[PDB]
Amino acid sequence: KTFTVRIVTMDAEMEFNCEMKWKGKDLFDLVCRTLGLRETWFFGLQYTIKDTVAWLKMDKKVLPVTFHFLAKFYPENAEEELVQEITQHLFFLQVKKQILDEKIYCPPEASVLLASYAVQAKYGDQMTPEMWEERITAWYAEHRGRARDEAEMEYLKIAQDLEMYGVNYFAIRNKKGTELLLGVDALGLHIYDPENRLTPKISFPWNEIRNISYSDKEFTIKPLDKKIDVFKFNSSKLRVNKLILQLCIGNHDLFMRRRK
Amino acid sequence: KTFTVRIVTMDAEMEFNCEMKWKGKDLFDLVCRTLGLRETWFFGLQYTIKDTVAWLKMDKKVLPVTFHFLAKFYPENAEEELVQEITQHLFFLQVKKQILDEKIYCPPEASVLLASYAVQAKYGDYDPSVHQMTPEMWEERITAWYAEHRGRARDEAEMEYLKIAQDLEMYGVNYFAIRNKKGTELLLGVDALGLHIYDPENRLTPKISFPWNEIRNISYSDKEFTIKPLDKKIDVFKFNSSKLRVNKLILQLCIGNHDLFMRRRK
Repeated sequence: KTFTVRIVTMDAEMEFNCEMKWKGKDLFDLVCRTLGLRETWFFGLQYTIKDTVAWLKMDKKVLPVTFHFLAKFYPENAEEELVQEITQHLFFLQVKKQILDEKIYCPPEASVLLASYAVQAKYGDQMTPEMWEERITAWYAEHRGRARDEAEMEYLKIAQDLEMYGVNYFAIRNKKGTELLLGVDALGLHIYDPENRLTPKISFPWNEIRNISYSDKEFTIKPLDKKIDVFKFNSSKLRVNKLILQLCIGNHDLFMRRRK
Repeated sequence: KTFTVRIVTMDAEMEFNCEMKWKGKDLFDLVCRTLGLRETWFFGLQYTIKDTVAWLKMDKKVLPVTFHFLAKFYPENAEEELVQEITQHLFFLQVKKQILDEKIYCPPEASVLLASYAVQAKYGDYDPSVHQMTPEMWEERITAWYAEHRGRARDEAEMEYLKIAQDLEMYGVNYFAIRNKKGTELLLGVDALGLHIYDPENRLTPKISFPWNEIRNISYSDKEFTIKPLDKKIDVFKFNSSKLRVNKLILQLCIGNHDLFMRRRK
């Protein structure tokens, strides 16, 4: 009737009883409901095929099975978009790991400022009738509930202004065979020199892209403006190319919703 | 340092690395932060000594170690008090288990209503039925993504479940076997409203009720409890409980429920 699934969040190693005939969406929505999470479009269940990132399909049946509950997509504006504390918390921990691992470049002042908010996010600080009265008074102060962790939001507001924040990088080659990087993020598609992940050479905002097409390892970005040339590029791995397109669709659509 | 702690919820398991010198409050607040839970006063970390329910102390150091994250206290009004969905969800699962186990008596009509809301709470949330790339393919994959990714709705069916459940006489009552000074075998009910004395052959309607606002004090000394009412016309109620671990639990539930009762009356 059910089988055990290990779900790893940034917080904990969790275990769920997944029904035999359940699809990816049923397992995913169980995890979300467990964490009281409604802002679910950011998240997915990740695993690795060979050495590539893979995200669990929501329409396929799920079949110690292990997935990582992670953000696939990032907000453009953390304060406006992360309304629930759980979403703020999960983003905070994922972004902080990327800061500490130096996956996101961070300048010295931002480093010490982020570190200070992380410190604040880490730390929140017989019976006689007379004993009954003392135990009444003591209980009120001891049981008032957790305050919302505003430091986590202050952290994300600094982090989101970093050039490398929420950018997915992929090694690519243009039609001349020049090695470059592709950045897929909230704002659009970006082409980088391989030795500068901070400042793109070219940017294609999602509103300025007529279409993207993919055939036989070649991507084509068709801009909305006919004065701007089409950008064709190559990526060698097919499993990586499927991931790029997944991130293009999601980020495009979340971009459009943010513009009402 | 650290040691592994298993935290079992109502339908999931989570493992945490608990620091050696950490107190119960450190471990408890880590679990609450993991679930994004701020309405924490309802909850505790439960374990069992011999066959009795025990709750982990927040000032004592924590020392496969397993605790159950459960509600120790119940709201008087679920809709008003369970503002966060997580709190609603955790109460829904705990109360549903008590309904299905028949720990809370439920009449047949309420039971089939509860079962219908449980179906809707299970899937209605995200499923309204309740259980190469060409430029043209790019356009189709854009349009398909919007409908496929809408977010989870607040699981309102759970609140509807709790609103039916909270009107059941046995809901949120902690029962304890007790004897009065004449030696009559009776039950003590500890709940959000006060203390209740039951005939053992009727857990639904109490013989005597002492509302928390109408209790001057409670005292306990060596197996015997004393309820002193506020009104001097009402006699003091003395009763006996045989098990010492059960008596520590009774007093814990008396203090918490008394204090939550008073906060609700501002």
